[PDB]
Amino acid sequence: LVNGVVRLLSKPWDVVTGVTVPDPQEGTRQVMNIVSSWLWKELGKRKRPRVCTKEEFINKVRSNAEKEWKTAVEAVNDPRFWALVDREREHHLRGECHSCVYNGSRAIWYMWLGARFLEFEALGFLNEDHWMGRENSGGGVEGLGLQRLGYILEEMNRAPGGKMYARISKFDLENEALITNQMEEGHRTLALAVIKYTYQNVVTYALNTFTNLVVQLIRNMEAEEVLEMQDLWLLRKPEKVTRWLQSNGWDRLKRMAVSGDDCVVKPIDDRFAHALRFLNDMGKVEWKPSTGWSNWEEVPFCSHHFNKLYLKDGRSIVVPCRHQDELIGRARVSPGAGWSIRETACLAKSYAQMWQLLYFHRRDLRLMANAICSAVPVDWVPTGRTTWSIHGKGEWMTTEDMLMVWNRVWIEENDHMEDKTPVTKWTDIPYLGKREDLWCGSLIGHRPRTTWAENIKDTVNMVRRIIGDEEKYMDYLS
Ligand SMILES: [Zn+2]
Ligand SMILES: [Zn+2]
Repeated sequence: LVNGVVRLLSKPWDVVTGVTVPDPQEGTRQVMNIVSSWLWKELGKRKRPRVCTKEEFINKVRSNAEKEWKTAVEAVNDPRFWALVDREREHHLRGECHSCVYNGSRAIWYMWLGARFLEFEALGFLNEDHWMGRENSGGGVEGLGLQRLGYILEEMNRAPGGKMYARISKFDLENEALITNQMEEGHRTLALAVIKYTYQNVVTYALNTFTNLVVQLIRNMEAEEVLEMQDLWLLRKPEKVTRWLQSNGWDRLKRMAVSGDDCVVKPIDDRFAHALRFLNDMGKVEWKPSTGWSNWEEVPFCSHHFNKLYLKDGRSIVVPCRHQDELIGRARVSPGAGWSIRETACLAKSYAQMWQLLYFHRRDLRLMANAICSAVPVDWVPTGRTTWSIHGKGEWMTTEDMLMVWNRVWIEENDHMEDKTPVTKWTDIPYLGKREDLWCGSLIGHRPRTTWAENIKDTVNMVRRIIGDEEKYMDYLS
């Protein structure tokens, strides 16, 4: 279950152990309904819901957007697959669900994938048309990779206010379903069926993001003393909620970064820290006040923090970072018991090229990545998965030169980089400050690491020996 290629090229980390509910009350529910209705209509000002098609689903399936992918392509080509979809949709239009599989017979597999299409048909517009994208939603970050999220926190840091602060009920589900009020009747019926029966047993990412935006809007309202204690059991003067949303809702949305259950909020002051009563009544929490962060570069978001670094020419980038033990520990884990050398080497290359794109600023990872890429045949294609995060978009899964990919991601298509001058040398690309690298787990200066770095070419040649000296290798170390 260990990746032997990564393990052999990371010997200093062999001794690193880090590597080796009651209902919300009536007033709370009315607040939730008011805020949810408001936000859905704001999100729908510039977008109209639509039914996604069989043809869109087929096009998506053919690009995986294991060997199950070949089975899925065969399924969507099968007329029997779509006849079964048509029959189950007949049930959905009556508010029932019968053949859908939510959690090995080919019939069971067809109806699991058919359930996925029915969800995509009814609710795929949320992702396909980027309803929770930051442009449309203020607080969402849908579509952004780890290479961009840090810029959002940097922008939020510029707003005045306090520090930065970092379980779906049936009532949350009812509020999510309010989007169906913007649909035609057929579409609304299809969406209500998918919402109800998926819950009863990615679209849930968009709906999770919506619910979290509502929750954070409510927390700000409590923090700013618009909502009072008695409003938990009976909302007095509900129009005050509408007035606050009108006056302040968009400003507060733009003070948020929300990705599913992950969120950062920049409130207008630090009353936010103890605004926990509606949060708790909604079952979303303990009464300890939240601890805020004064430094935006330390705020955790989507398992990372984000650091502003400068190229030699003075242009800045904002990079994702996490403790190095987590990155090396994951790369050393192989999920396949088959333990094929080629599949293992190709997965190691995937991790190395990920590090070159996103974690190049870690001294240990740039060296270890170049060692891995020098030890795996240059023609072998990266395979496997290196992260479960929706914000790791997989640009490293390629045989293209990673400096060209780096340039595309950080320069060419980076909207925060107006100067599009290409970077022609890896030596122009910065590391973290040494103290910051050390803070996040770097072994620089540790004698076993120095020895590993000094003899890394010997270790690379040993891996090549094991994989096969007649393969073709490139030298990324010199
Ligand atoms: Zn069904
Ligand atoms: Zn870090």
